[PDB]
Amino acid sequence: LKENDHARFLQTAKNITERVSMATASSQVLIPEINLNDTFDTFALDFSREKKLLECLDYL
Repeated sequence: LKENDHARFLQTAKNITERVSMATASSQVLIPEINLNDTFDTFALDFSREKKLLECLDYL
């Protein structure tokens, strides 16, 4: 369903988690080792939270 509303909203949610991945990738902090996984995870996660609030609605 590619429209002039939903499509734009999607491009955003993706551009959010897509921009972070590219950044972290360069920093070289997206692989396991000792305590990096916990960092990358908590990193992307937080980002996603913002994506949802943008794409769809939420309570908290």
